Amino acid sequence: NLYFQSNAMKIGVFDSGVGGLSVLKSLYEARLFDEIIYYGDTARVPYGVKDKDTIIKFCLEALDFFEQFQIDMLIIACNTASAYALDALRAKAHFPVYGVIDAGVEATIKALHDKNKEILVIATKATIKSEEYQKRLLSQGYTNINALATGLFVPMVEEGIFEGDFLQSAMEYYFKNITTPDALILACTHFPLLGRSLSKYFGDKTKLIHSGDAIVEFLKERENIDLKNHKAKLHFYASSDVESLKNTAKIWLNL
Ligand SMILES: N[C@H](CCC(=O)O)C(=O)O
Ligand SMILES: [Cl-]
Ligand SMILES: [Cl-]
Repeated sequence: NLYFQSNAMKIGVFDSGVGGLSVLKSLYEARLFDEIIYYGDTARVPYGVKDKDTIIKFCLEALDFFEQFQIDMLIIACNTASAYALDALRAKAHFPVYGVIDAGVEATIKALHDKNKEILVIATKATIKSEEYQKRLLSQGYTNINALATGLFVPMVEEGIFEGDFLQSAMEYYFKNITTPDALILACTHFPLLGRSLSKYFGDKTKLIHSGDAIVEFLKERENIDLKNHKAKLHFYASSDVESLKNTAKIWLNL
């Protein structure tokens, strides 16, 4: 006879490239889903230095890619995509689509629970320029905020630079004459890879807000998700050299 997917929770995760694995890791370890389809646009990455129209266009193409999979919802792991493409994605999609920005703001408010505390948001140029984090935080009365583009962190992470003198110099470059924040929002998929180094740089007064952990808490509240028995079945796709993506995933997720 014939069986089709019954009660199985299958979702898509989209990112501009490999960075989004940091979000995949959180979703995977949280045991929320039975199956996850990851797609990274590695042929065209990065998005963070490009313009709104291009970013939106690329995301809508990604939505097209996913429509062959019958997913229950789509997570936009990419902070840059989350900053620009959500309206357009939702207008087209007939399943829920969630980005990581709202979640990250919510996580920051839970961590600080004091609108007077200092927040530093670090992200790509496009994300900062969107003013999405700034507007959300301001609308909640959190006005003690700095928003800084720390663009070089993206290719440094891709080159495997997670500590050392060169990374210290990049941190000094971006953070010179910056006040030490009470919370640092890692508003870019690549930035958790630098978390240990960022925390050492700023010291123990600074709480790091991880976008992947944030979206996990957000999803548990917004959707009806029972914890699953096993880890999800993972499928990886990429617009270029998918084997490299899988390799990085095996390392980052300890598969
Ligand atoms: N995925 C992007 C970083 C890499 C890129 O610029 O595309 C983000 O989270 O902002
Ligand atoms: Cl969202
Ligand atoms: Cl908000």
